[PDB]
Amino acid sequence: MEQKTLQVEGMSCQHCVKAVETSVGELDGVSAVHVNLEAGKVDVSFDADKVSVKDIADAIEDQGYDVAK
Amino acid sequence: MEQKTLQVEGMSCQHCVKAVETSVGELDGVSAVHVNLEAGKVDVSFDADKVSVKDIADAIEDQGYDVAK
Amino acid sequence: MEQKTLQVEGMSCQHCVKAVETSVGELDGVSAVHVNLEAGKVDVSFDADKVSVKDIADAIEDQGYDVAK
Ligand SMILES: [Cu+]
Ligand SMILES: [Cu+]
Ligand SMILES: [Cu+]
Repeated sequence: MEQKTLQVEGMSCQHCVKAVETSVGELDGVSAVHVNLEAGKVDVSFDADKVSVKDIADAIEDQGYDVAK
Repeated sequence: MEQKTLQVEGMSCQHCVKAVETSVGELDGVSAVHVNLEAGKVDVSFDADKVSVKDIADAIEDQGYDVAK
Repeated sequence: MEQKTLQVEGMSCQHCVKAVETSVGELDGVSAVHVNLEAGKVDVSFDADKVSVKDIADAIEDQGYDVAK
């Protein structure tokens, strides 16, 4: 169970950020996630054996935002 | 039939504000509502016998914004 | 096949702009469109015989943004 601060560009709407939190949440592995709209940050916590950042990032880019690598 | 200027924080998108206007609109009581994205204001008008601010606020917070009390 | 820079006000969310690109895209005539969120611009390219700016604008205003005439 790790905790990471993904750097995210492009998030600007409090309503739409709700969907970020929701899709990264529906990922097995994901024990929690909280989107910090103003820091462009998606601090996440999870089971590193059950999901990867790659998916998580992938689930973040499918909303259309940019995950810094 | 009253007219109130709800103070709202978090609204930033012209497209998403459309949904605010729409859900507070579908509330029985609600004779009209207009969202002022730049003043963070949801001036509403309604039948005070047929719906409360509480719901209205509630319908605004379900979009994810913050109704000042 | 023309290429136009529609001036657009109101676009602010990278996620929601995705829907702009998508609906103007589903228009017969439309060979491409790219939304420039920061310039408030919707540079489009199309077959002038198969769709008009009017629709395109119309498809942009249905998202709730303002097409400068
Ligand atoms: Cu939004
Ligand atoms: Cu939006
Ligand atoms: Cu959005």
